[PDB]
Amino acid sequence: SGFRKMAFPSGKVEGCMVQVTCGTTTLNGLWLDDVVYCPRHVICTSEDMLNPNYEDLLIRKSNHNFLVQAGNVQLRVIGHSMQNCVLKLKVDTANPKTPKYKFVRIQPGQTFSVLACYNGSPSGVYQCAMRPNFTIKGSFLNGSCGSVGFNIDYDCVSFCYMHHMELPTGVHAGTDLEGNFYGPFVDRQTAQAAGTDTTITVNVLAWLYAAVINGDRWFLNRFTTTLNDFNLVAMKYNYEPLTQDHVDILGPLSAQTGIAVLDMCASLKELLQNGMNGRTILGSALLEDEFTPFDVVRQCSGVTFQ
Amino acid sequence: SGFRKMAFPSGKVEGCMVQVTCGTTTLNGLWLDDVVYCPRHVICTSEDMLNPNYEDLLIRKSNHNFLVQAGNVQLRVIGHSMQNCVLKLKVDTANPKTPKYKFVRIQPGQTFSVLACYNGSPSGVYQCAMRPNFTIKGSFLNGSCGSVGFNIDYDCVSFCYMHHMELPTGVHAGTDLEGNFYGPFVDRQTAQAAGTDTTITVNVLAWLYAAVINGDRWFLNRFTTTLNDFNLVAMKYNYEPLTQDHVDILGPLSAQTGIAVLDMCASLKELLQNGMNGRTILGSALLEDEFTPFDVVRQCSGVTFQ
Ligand SMILES: [Zn+2]
Ligand SMILES: [Zn+2]
Repeated sequence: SGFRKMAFPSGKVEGCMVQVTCGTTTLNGLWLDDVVYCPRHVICTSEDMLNPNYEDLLIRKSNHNFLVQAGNVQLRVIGHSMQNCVLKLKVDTANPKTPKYKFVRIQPGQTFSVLACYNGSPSGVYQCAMRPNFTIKGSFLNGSCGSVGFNIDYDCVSFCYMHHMELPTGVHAGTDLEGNFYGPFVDRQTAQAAGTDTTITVNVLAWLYAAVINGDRWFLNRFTTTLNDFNLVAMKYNYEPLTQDHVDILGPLSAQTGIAVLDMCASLKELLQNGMNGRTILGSALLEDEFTPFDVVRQCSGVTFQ
Repeated sequence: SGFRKMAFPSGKVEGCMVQVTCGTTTLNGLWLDDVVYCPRHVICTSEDMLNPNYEDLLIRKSNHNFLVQAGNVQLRVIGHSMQNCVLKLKVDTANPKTPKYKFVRIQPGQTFSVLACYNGSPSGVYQCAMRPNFTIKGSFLNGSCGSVGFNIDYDCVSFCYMHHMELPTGVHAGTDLEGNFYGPFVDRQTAQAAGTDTTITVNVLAWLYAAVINGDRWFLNRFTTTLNDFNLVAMKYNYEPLTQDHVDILGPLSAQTGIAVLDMCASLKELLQNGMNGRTILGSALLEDEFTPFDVVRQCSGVTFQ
C-alpha cells in the first residue's frame, strides 16, 4: 500500500531528447522518426523576445544554422518548417529509439509527467497538471525550453506538452506538439497574467478515495450533499464546479470503497469549511488536486508499461 | 524557476529490471552484469513468511526453480547464493544495458528515487527519503518487492535500496544491495513497530532556502538563534538535532541567498511555534523534509545526467 505522486518511467522519452542550438540560443528538442520538434524561439536573441516577428526572423536562418546534437553525435538537418509555435527540423536519420507515440492535446485538470532537460540531457522527472487557467507549475531553469510532458499507456507515449515560457509570476506556459499554446499565452516577453488558479475538484475527490483505500479516514463524516449544494461551496472556495460527468468518472472508486460520490463531496465540503485542524491526509496539509481519477485507479491497482 | 519534488530519470534502471518467480511467488529482480539480485523471500509461501528459516527453505530450491525473465526473454540461471537478505542469481548472459553502477548504503535523511515495478515492468518513479526511524514512505502493492531505489551522478547509478516489507502501519522497509536491512527490520511477518518518525531538520532548512530562491519569502523574520536554542525547540517538535556539520553543508545556500544559517533556523523556529496560519511555501502547507541540501543545489543550478 501507500500513495505517492508518481511520474511515468522516463526512459522512452530520454531516448528522444536532443540539443538544438541556433546562433547563441541552446534549448532542447524532441527527436521522433526523422523530425526534431523544438520551440520556435530558438531563433530569437534575448532582444528579439520583446516583440519577435517569427516569420521574418526565420527567413534569416538556413538548415545549417540549426545545430542538432544527440549525445556526442551531430544530426544533419535537411529541412525546416514552422508549425504554429514549434519548429520541425527534418533530419537525415530516423531516431532508432523512437517509441510508439501520439500527439495529444490535454484538457485542464489532466496530469502528465515532465522530463526536465538541459542541453539535450535529462535531469529529472516529475508529475504535474494542466491548471484550469492553462498554466503549469513546473521546475524550469534557463535552458529547459523544449522539455516535454507526456503520459504512457503500456508502450505508447502520448506527448502533450512542450515547455516555452515562464510568466512574470513564475508559473509556466507551453504548447502541445502541434505548437498551439495552452490557454491565451504567447511566445513573447510581454505582460501576460494568469487567471484564477482554481482547484480541480474531481481530482481532490479521487485523492480522498485514495486516502480511504490507503487507510486515512479521519475526514469521513455522517453527511451527504447534492451537486448543486456542493457547487455553492466550491464556488465560494475557488474550486471547479463538479458535473455529473465527474460523478460518473468517480464511479469505480465509489464502487471499491462503498462511499457514494456525494458522501465524499460532503466530506470535502466539511474540509473546506473547517480546515484540517493541523491534521494530514496522505502526508499533505493541503487538499491535493494533481491526481486524476485514472491516476488513482492505476496506482491503487499496480498498472505497468513495457 | 520553480521547485518540484523530482526523481532521477529512470531509463538506466528500467534497463535492469527483470521478473523473478520461485514456485508461486513472483517479484522483481535487478540484473547487473551476469547477476540478478532479488529479495530472498521469493522462496517463501505466504505461510513460510510467518517464521521462515531461509537456509532450510533455500536447500529445497535449485537453479532451475528460479525463473528469470527479461521482457519476453528467459535468462538461464547457472548459480544462486544468499547474501544477507538478498539472493544473487548468476545468469549466463551479462545484461547488455548494465549502466555504470555502485552499491551504497545511505544514512537517514538521504533521498533517492524509487522505480516501482510489477512483474519486472516499471510502473512509476518517485522520490523519497530514508526516514530517521529507517523506514521509507513509498507506494508498494503486492508484487513490488525487489523494486529499487537509487541516485544518479552523471552516468553512474548508485543503488541504495531494495524493497522487501510493508509494516503493519503501512510504512516500508528494505535492504541495501548487500541485503542488509535498514534499521532493525526483518523479513518475517511479525510485530515490527517503527520508532518516532522525526523531521529531517537540515532538509527543511534546505527547502526554505529553495523557497527564498524561488520567491516565497513571507516566513523570513527579524530574528536569529543559536544551535543550542534552536535544538531545544527541535526536540519539543520532534525534529532532528541540528549539528555544525549540517550548518557547514548549508553554507553554499547561505552564501547564494545571503541568509545566515542561524537566521533561517530562527525562521524555522517561528514556523514551528506559530504554524503557517493558512499560508503555503512552495505549494506545501507542511514543512517539507524530503529535499537534501544537495538536491536543492542541483535543482536550483540545472544539473544533468548522460
Ligand atoms: Zn526558451
Ligand atoms: Zn514480497
